[PDB]
Amino acid sequence: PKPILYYDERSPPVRSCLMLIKLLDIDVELRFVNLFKGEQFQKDFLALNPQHSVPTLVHGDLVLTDSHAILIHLAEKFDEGGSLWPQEHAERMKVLNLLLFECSFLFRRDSDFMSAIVRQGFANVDVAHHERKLTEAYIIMERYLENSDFMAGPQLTLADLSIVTTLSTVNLMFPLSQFPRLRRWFTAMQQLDAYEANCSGLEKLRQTMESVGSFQFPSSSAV
Amino acid sequence: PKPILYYDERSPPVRSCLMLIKLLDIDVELRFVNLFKGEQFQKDFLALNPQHSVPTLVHGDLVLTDSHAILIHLAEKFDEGGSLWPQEHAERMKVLNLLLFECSFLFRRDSDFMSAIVRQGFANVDVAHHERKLTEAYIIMERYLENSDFMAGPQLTLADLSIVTTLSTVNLMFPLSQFPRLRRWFTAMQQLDAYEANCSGLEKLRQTMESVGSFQFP
Ligand SMILES: COc1cccc(/C(C)=N/C(C)(C)N[C@H](SC[C@H](NC(=O)CC[C@H](N)C(=O)O)C(=O)NCC(=O)O)c2cc(Br)ccc2O)c1
Ligand SMILES: COc1cccc(/C(C)=N/C(C)(C)N[C@H](SC[C@H](NC(=O)CC[C@H](N)C(=O)O)C(=O)NCC(=O)O)c2cc(Br)ccc2O)c1
Repeated sequence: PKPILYYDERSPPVRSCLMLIKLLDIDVELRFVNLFKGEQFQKDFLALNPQHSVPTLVHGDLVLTDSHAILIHLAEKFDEGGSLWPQEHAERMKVLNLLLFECSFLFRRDSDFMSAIVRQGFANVDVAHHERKLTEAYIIMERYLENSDFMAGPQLTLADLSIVTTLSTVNLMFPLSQFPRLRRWFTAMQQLDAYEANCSGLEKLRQTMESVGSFQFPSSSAV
Repeated sequence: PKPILYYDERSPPVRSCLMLIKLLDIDVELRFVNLFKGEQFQKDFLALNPQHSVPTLVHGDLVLTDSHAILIHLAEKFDEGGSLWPQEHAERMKVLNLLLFECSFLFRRDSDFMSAIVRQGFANVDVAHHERKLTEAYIIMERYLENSDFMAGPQLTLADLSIVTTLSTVNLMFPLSQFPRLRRWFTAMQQLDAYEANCSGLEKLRQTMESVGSFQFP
């Protein structure tokens, strides 16, 4: 059975999976769940994923409800012995470590900021607070890129796919001027053919956020 | 060489690693990082882990900065052929999925609640809001337990070790009376010899929290 991805491309974790699907030319059925319309709370989708989150992958009997598991699963099944999810144990653990950084730190903080915008309105959000928290993530990624060419090593891995989508979303608001490593890496990610899978959903998220939060992102920020 | 675990046993993710270490009899060198005194911001430790978080594992040249990676790494190196980290791909993905639920949902929401107690003060916390967020996590785990005795299937896996420590920390504040599968599971987890590794740090956190928060857990 061919994988089924429940998705809203405005979601950075969704876009990470879309990038991997494009990069590996995986044939996957797409099923749209409109998060703006609360379609993730439809009875059928909650029964499938009680966390009411996208991406959700159904591949045969396997139901994955987190992008980082989806990325790893798809790499193991369609990039057998590949380098995106490296064979050597220490290299693989480094990728896993940064995938969890995306869960625990980067996405958590960007999610906190974006949800404040919609619940409070942009003009009411404590931007300085979220700028500090998210600049802290910039600093950490800059430190990783100071010791490594890509996020998890010399070479493109799942960690870059996971991180770049959320990065590009943070960078809608907060400029990367003071982070030369992260600018260089981001530019390199944007040269990848697979980055087209991030472009469209990022722009749709921008259009949605500027309507719901009623504001305009600083256009100069985005790389 | 021997793995080194930087730790503060008040941390639920730390206790998950401590439980695995006891379950697998892993010889590790423990190094205490006092989070209450901000030692995670010490220059040498930030250099090691820019996320300034525990648990952090140093095993040779490998530096792991997240409990879920540490659990997987330790299982792979010290429990090859075990049931905690299943070799079969579908079973392994199901464990991984629940480890990420712990990062993405359970711990995130408990962290939000716990940080609000020490920031605003317990008397100033929107208890109802966090009770709603954390009860939702209870509901989800109750559903995960519908078909199985453990979170990821019929046998104990890394998902149970990761989740039980945060759950016991949530359970300081919200009982499991309404969730029969979850209460059954939590009680079964407490019968494990390895659960002793969770006892000390949970109580140390309770004492620290009841002191800074100026309240009592029921
Ligand atoms: C208050 O609600 C809200 C409004 C606007 C934006 C957000 C928000 C958190 N936005 C961000 C930018 C982070 N994008 C989210 S991504 C979609 C959510 N997916 C996950 O949380 C999966 C995480 C998991 N660890 C993984 O890696 O897969 C999601 O599905 N939310 C649905 C839900 O929780 O009910 C986002 C975008 C949109 Br257009 C709408 C909602 C979002 O949360 C939050
Ligand atoms: C800030 O003061 C304070 C006092 C008491 C309790 C908290 C608090 C928010 N506590 C909770 C219960 C959430 N426990 C944290 S756990 C330790 C932290 N580790 C991680 O966040 C790792 C998550 C990662 N995904 C993983 O799985 O490994 C931590 O290291 N924080 C340090 C930091 O961010 O600088 C906690 C406990 C204590 Br005793 C103190 C601080 C905490 O955040 C907060």
